[PDB]
Amino acid sequence: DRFLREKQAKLAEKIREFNDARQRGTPFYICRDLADLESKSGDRHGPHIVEAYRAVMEMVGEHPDAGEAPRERQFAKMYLDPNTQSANALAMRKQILKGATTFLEKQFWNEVNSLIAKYPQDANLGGLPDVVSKIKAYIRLRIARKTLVPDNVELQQINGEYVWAIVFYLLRAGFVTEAAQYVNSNQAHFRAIDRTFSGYINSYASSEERRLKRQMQDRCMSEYNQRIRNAPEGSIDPFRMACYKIIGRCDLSNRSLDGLQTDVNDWIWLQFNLARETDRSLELAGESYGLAELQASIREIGLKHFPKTAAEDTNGSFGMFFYLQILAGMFEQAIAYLYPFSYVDAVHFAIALTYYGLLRPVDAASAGNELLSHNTRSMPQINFGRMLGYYTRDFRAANPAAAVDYLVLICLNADEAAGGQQAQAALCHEALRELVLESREFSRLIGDIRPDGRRIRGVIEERGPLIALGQEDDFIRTITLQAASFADDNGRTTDAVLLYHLAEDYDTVVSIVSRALSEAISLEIGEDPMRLIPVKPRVTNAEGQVEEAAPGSSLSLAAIDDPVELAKAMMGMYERDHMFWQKIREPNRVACSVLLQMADIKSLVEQGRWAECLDKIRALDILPLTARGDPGTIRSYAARFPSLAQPVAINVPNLLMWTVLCCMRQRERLAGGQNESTARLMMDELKQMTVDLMAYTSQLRYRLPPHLHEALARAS
Repeated sequence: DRFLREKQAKLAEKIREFNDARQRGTPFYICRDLADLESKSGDRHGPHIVEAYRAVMEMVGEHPDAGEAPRERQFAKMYLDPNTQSANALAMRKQILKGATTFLEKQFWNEVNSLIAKYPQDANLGGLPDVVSKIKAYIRLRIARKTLVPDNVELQQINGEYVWAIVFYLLRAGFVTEAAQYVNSNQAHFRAIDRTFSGYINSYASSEERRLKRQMQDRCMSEYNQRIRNAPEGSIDPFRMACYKIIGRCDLSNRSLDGLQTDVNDWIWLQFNLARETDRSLELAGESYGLAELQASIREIGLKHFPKTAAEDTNGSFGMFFYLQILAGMFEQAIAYLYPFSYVDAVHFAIALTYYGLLRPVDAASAGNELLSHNTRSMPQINFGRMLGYYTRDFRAANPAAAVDYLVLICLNADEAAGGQQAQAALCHEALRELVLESREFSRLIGDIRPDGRRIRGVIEERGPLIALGQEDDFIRTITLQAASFADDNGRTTDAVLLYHLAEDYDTVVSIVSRALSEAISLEIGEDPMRLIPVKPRVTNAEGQVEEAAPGSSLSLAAIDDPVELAKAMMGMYERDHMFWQKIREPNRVACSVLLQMADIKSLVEQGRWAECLDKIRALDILPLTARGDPGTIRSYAARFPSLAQPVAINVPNLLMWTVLCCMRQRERLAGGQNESTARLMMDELKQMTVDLMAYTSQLRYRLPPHLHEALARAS
């Protein structure tokens, strides 16, 4: 019972191809493929679901052999008009009955050819593929097997053939015209036993409503009530008593095939074949049986022969009642009935219906309601988007790439008939908005950066066509920015950097990499190094598998966890590419490059190399090292302190202190290992520097810490 994981993947990868097909515009048949998946799953309750798919296939016009499948949501306007006496409310109910009976007729017709192909020697068939040939043969087998009728009752024969069954089983198999043409081609015979009959069925097959004239219908009701309905038992051909109830819709209250060897699938075919949709603008004298009168019936079958919960049903026969409710168009109550028993299929079934516009979504405002919820007009609704939400929380961590595919399907109700074109699309966009904030998986979701780095397109913008204009850039940046605003304010610089770069605000990225670098150098010597929480990688396999990359293919695989290495990389790309370089403003780009040496300096002192470090500081040109001790040039160097950037200026106190330590240690190191006259002038110059910087910090009494000077002298 752990194929649920196995199955969700099979179903998931199909959503990937499903969504891919809507995107470009390639043809694709969702119910066809979902049914195939469910049939090759081995589910105990499988068949009933495979069948219900085939019903809505016929019900809608999803025919793969014809290549004709409806455009997205072809039925939305037609279904979701609340006015219950409208041209669209009626036109729906009618095609619900047409395609529902069409399948029940096809279902039997498939049961027939199968039975025939079982006895090629006992079902005598000519080379002719006549529809009446196969029914005749089917009727022959049904007697050879002794399953046509209980033996005792009397039938009516012509040429030995039982004519009434040849008509009945023609009506059952969806052939109405061919039954009438059989009555006409044999009018000589039919006139003998029932002359009135040929007039009715000819009126039947001629009307597209499969309904009779008023003289016919009243003449048929009478013919049926008088000498059949209350006549001697067993004397009337049960196929004629049946052919009458079909043709005339007689005894519309008692809809049972009493005389025949019939199964539930026949019982079903009748309850659908007898129903016709009247115009709401009339009083149905006789109480013409319609889709609602049928829907009410099925709703009573469940409370009688079926249970409510997953504990009450242990036989596993919930499949039938779901299939029953699908035929009746009660999609809103069926999917809710099924969700406990197979919460997997209840979704994927709810997916395929919404692609066509049959599932009534809950209006966006009240997303909080439970699964099943009723409208302000007592019309059922399902919380389609939220249903996916809960279903998402089983695989959203290991594979958000799949979760996004499922989550865009909130967009299906972006059609205007749902009442929200922007309103439902907003809840989808809102749903993705809080998905990205939940996970740090910014490398797959929103995108990644090359070494150039042109954006490696992220999934949410690969699936941008579904959400937005098709250019799909207005919403993409909007979620990228706000996500960054919550990474920089949570100090997740590695994230905030990645995001702010994608939104093409490269200057802000520089402000962060520098800030993290200013704090990296501002540390004391030998202290625990600064280390930052790296980014969520893109592709992940620890052992034995390398995918589309090696470490360093992109930053997502770089393992950057040190602000020195981060600032080095960004500035690497930014500097050697002139298109990025020119978008980063002067103070921030230089201020960064300063700290890039400063850290290189702090690492020279951590090492303890004095002469090299002092050349770095000399090249920075921040301090008056080359002053040679004339207060003139030193006063000029101190005047240029304001122009320094914040992330540098704060680390000057450390810089000044480091600079002396190199002048003092190389002065002491000169005393021993080193001619001597030139070593004395250096020794004096190095002592002049420590006295020059002494004055530098002194002029800036206001802009530098109070105790820098006194601690400066102590060590000079």
